[PDB]
Amino acid sequence: MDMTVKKLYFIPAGRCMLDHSSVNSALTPGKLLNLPVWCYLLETEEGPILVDTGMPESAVNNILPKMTEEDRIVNILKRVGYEPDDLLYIISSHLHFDHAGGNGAFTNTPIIVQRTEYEAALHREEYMKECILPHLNYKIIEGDYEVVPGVQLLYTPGHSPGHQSLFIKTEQSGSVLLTIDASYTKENFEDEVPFAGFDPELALSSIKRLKEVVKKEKPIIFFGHDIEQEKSCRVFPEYI
Ligand SMILES: [Zn+2]
Ligand SMILES: [Zn+2]
Repeated sequence: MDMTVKKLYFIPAGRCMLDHSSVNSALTPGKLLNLPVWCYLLETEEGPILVDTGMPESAVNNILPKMTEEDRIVNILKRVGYEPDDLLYIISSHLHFDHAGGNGAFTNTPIIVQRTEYEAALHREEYMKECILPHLNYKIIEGDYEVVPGVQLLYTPGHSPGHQSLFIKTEQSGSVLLTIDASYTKENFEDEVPFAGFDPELALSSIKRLKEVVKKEKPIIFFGHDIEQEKSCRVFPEYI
């Protein structure tokens, strides 16, 4: 039997303001939403694994990032009690600025990223250099992938060219699906309400596949940028 994740920690990593049409493509532009940015820390038998790394330090006190010094991944690292080199793996759901802005902090740890995301970040205009530094220890994968027992990546392209979501089994909670940006909000997922993405058609098929996973596994699901779900989540220092 595969080991489960001992602890899954949800870690607030600042906020980002967007037009409300980002979460529902049918909404009339001109109203702001202030969305939560997340990273997640997984304590496993082989060691700690970090999913996403927050926003670039250039966003501190500066799409409108709402980021303070506290939200920098290394200050997050300080609060969880780890140095960058303690991490077994970094997992990048994708290389958008609110998910990979802290990547440069990890220069030894393998950073798991989808080939289509990595290759897109080398060429596409929307990618900030902070998110695609050339000499990090990239572990480039393609498609679904087991990172360690209890931690699996589901390839969910659409929102970005190589976006990936997480399927985890934890000791306390059992099966957990972290959609990340494969669905910002519950309704993007359940009701297939269209939202901001590189390839909405592909995003929809990725949602459909996640639905097949949900039918089989009946996991608890946590969405990428959901202000309604946000405050009822147990967050660091609590875990699930
Ligand atoms: Zn994104
Ligand atoms: Zn995002």
